[PDB]
Amino acid sequence: AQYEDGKQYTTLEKPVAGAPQVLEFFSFFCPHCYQFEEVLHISDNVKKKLPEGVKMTKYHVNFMGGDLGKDLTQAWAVAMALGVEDKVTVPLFEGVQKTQTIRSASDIRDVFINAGIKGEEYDAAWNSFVVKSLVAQQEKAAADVQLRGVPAMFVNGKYQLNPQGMDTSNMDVFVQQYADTVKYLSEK
Repeated sequence: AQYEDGKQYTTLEKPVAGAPQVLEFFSFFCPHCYQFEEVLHISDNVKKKLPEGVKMTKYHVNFMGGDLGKDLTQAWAVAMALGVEDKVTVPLFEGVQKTQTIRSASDIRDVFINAGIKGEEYDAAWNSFVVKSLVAQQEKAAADVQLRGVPAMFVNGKYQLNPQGMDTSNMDVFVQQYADTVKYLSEK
């Protein structure tokens, strides 16, 4: 066929019930994730090819960058609670990988302050039980698929995108292939 298991995607041995429709995992320490966000705009090109009624979920993971990796997963929970993902994603990526000015929880916090989120508002979110459960959800979703690498995308709890098996001569072509694959899995 044109789309085949083990080619553009793989199938989970252990499917996950009740999972978000489109589930994306990343790390601010993850170099292809940086590309995925800054250069390829994957999430966004996928989103536009998704139909009506499809929600898109993105989660951070702990297994990169040790102690700071976990701080980053909590900070992403803050970003999700306050609805400011689109204001911190880029400075967080560049702070970790480009300028390397993010070295502590305080530095993460600085990124949010510079983006216009208020100190009081950030620290209250940071310490809130709503953020604790949001951290819990991020870990639970990754655990459910026994996640070992990022970037990773899963569709309806049962398919996992396999970008290795797509052409990378052309960056634009890679992205369309990726999003068209998400759409195909979507309709399955």
